Amino acid sequence: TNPICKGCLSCSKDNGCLRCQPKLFFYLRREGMRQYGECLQSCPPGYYGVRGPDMNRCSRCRIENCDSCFSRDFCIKCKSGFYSHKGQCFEECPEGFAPLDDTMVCVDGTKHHHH
Repeated sequence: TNPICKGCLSCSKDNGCLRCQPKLFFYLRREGMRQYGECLQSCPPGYYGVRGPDMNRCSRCRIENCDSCFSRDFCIKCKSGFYSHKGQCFEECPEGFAPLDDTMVCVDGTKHHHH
C-alpha cells in the first residue's frame, strides 16, 4: 500500500513526513524499499520514545538481550533467562548481588567469602 502522510508539519511527495507536529513521535518506516517518516502517538515495541533537542522520536532499543528499553543505555525488561542489573542484561547476577527469580532483577547481597 501507498503511505498516507499524517499528523505532519512538512509532508513530502515520496518520503512521508519530514517534520511531525510537536507532540508526535517521529518514526522511520520502510515500505517498498523506501524510508518514510511517520508521526506516531506512541512508539511501537522494539523502540523507546524520547524527547530529543530537535523533536520527539522513536529510537531503536539496541541493548543486547533487552526486550524493552528505558533509554539508550538502560534496559527496563530483559529477554527470557536474563536478569536486569544497572540497566544491562545478565545470565547470572554478578558478585555482590543476588537474583530475584520472580521479577528477574539482581539486588544487593553479601561480599563475604570463607577462608
